[PDB]
Amino acid sequence: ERLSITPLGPYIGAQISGADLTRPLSDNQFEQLYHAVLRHQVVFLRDQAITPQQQRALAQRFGELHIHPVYPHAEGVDEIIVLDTHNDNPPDNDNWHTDVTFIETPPAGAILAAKELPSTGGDTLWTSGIAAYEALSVPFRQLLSGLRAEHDFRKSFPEYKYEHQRWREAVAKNPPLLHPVVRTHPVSGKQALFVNEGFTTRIVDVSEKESEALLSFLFAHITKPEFQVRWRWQPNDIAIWDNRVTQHYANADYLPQRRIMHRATILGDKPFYRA
Amino acid sequence: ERLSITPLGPYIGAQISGADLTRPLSDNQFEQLYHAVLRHQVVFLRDQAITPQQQRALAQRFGELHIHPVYPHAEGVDEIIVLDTHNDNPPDNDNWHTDVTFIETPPAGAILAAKELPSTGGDTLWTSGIAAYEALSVPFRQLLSGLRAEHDFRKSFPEYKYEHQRWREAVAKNPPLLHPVVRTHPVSGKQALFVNEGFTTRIVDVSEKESEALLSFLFAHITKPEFQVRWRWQPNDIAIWDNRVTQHYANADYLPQRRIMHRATILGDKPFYRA
Amino acid sequence: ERLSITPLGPYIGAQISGADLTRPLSDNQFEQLYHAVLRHQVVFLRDQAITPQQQRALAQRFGELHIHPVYPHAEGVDEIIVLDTHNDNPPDNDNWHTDVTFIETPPAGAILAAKELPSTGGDTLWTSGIAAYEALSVPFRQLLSGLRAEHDFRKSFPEYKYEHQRWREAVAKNPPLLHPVVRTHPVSGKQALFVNEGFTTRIVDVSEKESEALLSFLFAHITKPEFQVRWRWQPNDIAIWDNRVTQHYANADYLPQRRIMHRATILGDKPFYRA
Amino acid sequence: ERLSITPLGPYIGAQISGADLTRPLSDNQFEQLYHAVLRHQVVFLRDQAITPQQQRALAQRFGELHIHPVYPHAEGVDEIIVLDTHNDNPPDNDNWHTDVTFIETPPAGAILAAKELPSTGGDTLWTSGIAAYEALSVPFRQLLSGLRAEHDFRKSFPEYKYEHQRWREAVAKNPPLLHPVVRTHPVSGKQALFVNEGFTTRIVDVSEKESEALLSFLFAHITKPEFQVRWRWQPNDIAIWDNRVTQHYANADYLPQRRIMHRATILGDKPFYRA
Ligand SMILES: O=C(O)CCC(=O)C(=O)O
Ligand SMILES: O=C(O)CCC(=O)C(=O)O
Ligand SMILES: O=C(O)CCC(=O)C(=O)O
Ligand SMILES: O=C(O)CCC(=O)C(=O)O
Ligand SMILES: [Fe+3]
Ligand SMILES: [Fe+3]
Ligand SMILES: [Fe+3]
Ligand SMILES: [Fe+3]
Repeated sequence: ERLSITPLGPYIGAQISGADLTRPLSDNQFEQLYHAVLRHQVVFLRDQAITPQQQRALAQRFGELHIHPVYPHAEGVDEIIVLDTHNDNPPDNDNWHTDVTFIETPPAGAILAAKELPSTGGDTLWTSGIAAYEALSVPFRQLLSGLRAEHDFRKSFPEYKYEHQRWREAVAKNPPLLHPVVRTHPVSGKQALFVNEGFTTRIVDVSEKESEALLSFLFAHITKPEFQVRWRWQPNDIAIWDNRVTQHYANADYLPQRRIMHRATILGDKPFYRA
Repeated sequence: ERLSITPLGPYIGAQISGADLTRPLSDNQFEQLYHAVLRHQVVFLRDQAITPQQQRALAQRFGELHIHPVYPHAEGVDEIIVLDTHNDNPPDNDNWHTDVTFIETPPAGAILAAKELPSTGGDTLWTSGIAAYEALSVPFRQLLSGLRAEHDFRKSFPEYKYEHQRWREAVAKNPPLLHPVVRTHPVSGKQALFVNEGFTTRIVDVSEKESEALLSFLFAHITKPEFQVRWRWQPNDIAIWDNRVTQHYANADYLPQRRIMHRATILGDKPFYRA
Repeated sequence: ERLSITPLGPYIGAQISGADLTRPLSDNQFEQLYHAVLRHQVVFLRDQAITPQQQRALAQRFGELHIHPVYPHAEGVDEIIVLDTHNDNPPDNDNWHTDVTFIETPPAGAILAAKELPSTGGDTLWTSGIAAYEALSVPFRQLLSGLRAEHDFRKSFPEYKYEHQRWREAVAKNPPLLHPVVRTHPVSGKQALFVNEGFTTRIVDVSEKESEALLSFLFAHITKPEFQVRWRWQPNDIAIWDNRVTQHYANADYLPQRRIMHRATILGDKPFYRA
Repeated sequence: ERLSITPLGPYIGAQISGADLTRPLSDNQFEQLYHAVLRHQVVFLRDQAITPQQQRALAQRFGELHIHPVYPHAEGVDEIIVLDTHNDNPPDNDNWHTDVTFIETPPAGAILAAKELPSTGGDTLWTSGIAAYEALSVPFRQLLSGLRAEHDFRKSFPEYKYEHQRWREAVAKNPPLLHPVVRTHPVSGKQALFVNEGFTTRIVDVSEKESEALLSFLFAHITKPEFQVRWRWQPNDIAIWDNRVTQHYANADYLPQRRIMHRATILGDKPFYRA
């Protein structure tokens, strides 16, 4: 059956209702949804009181999962990450990032389930790498197309906040590596900016002051409201996004209330650039 | 009768339904609403198919109106400003500003009516001057409390875009003047940042490079998502805000579709700072 | 006879003694000097108690002169500009600029004569556009090579500081125009950065935030000490420079003492870029 | 006998001749010199073909010496540091720093001896913390007076450039610590800026974006030419400076030529602020 899809902007975002998440999706609906997650870069679904297991299953429909090397997992589902924030574990996601770009093959998508929410706050926003690229002048597209930038797990997971033995672990297992500044989408083939303030440390193909100037420019550029969507969470909301051409930011303005979110993280392939 | 008020965040924003705008508000509802516009800094109401006259009336319940010296007005209601954007008149409000801070006595509030909308886009966001102030470190509050900054109608209404005779008019009638960087709310008495990128040119109480550094800092600070609310417009939506402790930004991402918004602008008193 | 030429750095600057400025230079010495002004971008000569007339003559050996539309001239020599600074006329040259880049055909050189000096201070420095270009990464050279930037006499000669009738004059006679960001030297053929904070307002071939980011980068880059020379003035010192591949800055740290400098300004041809 | 002292600017720098460094200084000359190093913040002496031992002796006249935990020392004089730069050891001092501010009690002075020089280049400049402070607007002086900033040996001696065992050594022995942003001179009692890009990581008494904005401002401010002096080195030149109210920068523009400089480093007391 036809899914109802309501775009939330000209670029990024859409809201859908057609699924009973509780129930496996009919091949047919899965490819309406799959295609919606690509056309819009994020999609929101409401009233989906799923379990971790059921969430992991739906993620798998997209591809193999990735296990976070730091974050805690659900009960007996190590593929679904638990984000339980509160005073004893303050939220660290109020910063524009793309998930896990510190691995060779950063995730193609993730599925967020709103399990337990505070009165208000906790909004999460997404910014389009496609729309930001399209917003660059040609000479800037030509400048950035082909540069490579270093991503460092350590920039968003510093030593001092950690255990220190299990942190070192994840470090030696995740050294800084390079991804293209401008990423060509493996499916749509659309060009998109692919740096993120959370993990991108420097554009290695220019001088240091040069990199510094380009990144300050870029870490502000992706911040333009036109490039975004903002979601006001509600319990059992589901969020699904294309992590290869977006960044997102999760507001830290609800403490000391508690907030619980489950995430399924889907492995992607190796980001590249083509002309 | 009790108005239903739903907060959209811990700081700024709320949505209300209780009014039949078509109809004058009962003293009682007007002061629930009035108080809502103060507690939250912006409030949104839906399904309010009012006319310009009816909008002007509701504005008057708040205070005397101000007439814009540039923008066109409605039919036979010069107090309600018309914003009809499209290819022949591209939108100029995609920039964080506070309305009319280029006058001695910048408006205390405005009422926006969504008359004609495009498929999507056109979102308008608001940022809290109160929340941004509270987010500054003490030494920064002490640094900014007491400084004065110059506001220049010309910064957001440059000559080249204009008529040139009626532009000069509005210029000689609106010279650059000073307002406090930190404004004390005339009613709540709450402290709030009061510079805006649209009209603030320089903090006159420091050196030039100093002002420049503080403003770059401030024009980015107020941009923090936690300080904001974002509204996805729908026809006959009404927006009402406290223009003395907020800024707002209206997305330019709908051309060549047309978009029509009516505004009532309410005169405020003279901004001040107190400790 | 052979001129003694002492380089003051690997890039920019040199000091020479061989001339009796009082006396016209022998074709032969003029082309040692001419070539020195090109190899080094600035050259300094000491103990040259020349007159305005004698200075104008030497300038002419380089080419036609240009008359400044604002600055006062010498006695009966309108080609030599007088810079008499003091409390009643505070110095405005403490800012990195290239002289008269607000005309189509900005000067190829200038000759500065130190007529009357204060106890200390008043140092003037020069920065190499060649060395700064060579310091850019390749992708940056490729980005900047071919862009054009607007120069505006008004940016360094604002209305408020002025007469207002003779200022308007010079404005209508000198509208903003474009020069290449990277200039190819008409003689050496060397590539050099060619923006200057004094007159460059925006790089017109990119977006506004983009231009803004590149110029902030560039207005700081040319500031790197390696790219420069600093001259501690002495009475009857002569300074001669290649204004097409340098910028300079004159310290404002001698008031209320008086300081008098004479300048001859030599017209250049039209700046271009080639590969 | 009276030393000849020639100021090189209104603020910072002076050149002196009166000493036969080879020979111990007469109490009387030492206090002319001592006082010159304080009035001017740096002093330069030429034609002083001293040995390391003789240099260490002169340093001692100022106070106890400090031994660098990284840099190599002279023959049998561990108090005098050797800076032998060339292709196999490229220069790392082309960056504005104050020496050893990563210890509780950063040096009050240092004495630099130019042992072996390249054809040109290698200029070293000094910037006045006093003049930079005096250049801040009052509200900025009030903002910065009393803040504290963290200094980190690691910022200018990163792991990757190192041995790694002797580097760790110097790290565990030199953890990040705090100094006042505005330092009161222990003798003159003059107020001076006391952050340096080489070691200052963050102003701990404000927010992170705030610190970041103040430091970007400060790391550029101290760069104003008026605040400085630039020395063109000559063999057997001696440089002596007050490391508690200055920063300096040593040009990296002479490779592959070799350059040898000896330094004596004098321990200071604990920096403080007073009003
Ligand atoms: O907590 C949220 O709303 C999103 C957190 C986040 O960035 C993530 O799960 O990747
Ligand atoms: O058009 C909008 O959505 C708001 C425009 C604006 O800034 C205003 O009416 O003040
Ligand atoms: O006064 C000086 O030392 C130089 C002033 C200047 O910029 C000029 O004459 O072009
Ligand atoms: O090598 C120089 O000229 C100075 C190097 C430096 O910063 C130092 O010795 O402290
Ligand atoms: Fe995330
Ligand atoms: Fe507005
Ligand atoms: Fe000049
Ligand atoms: Fe040093």
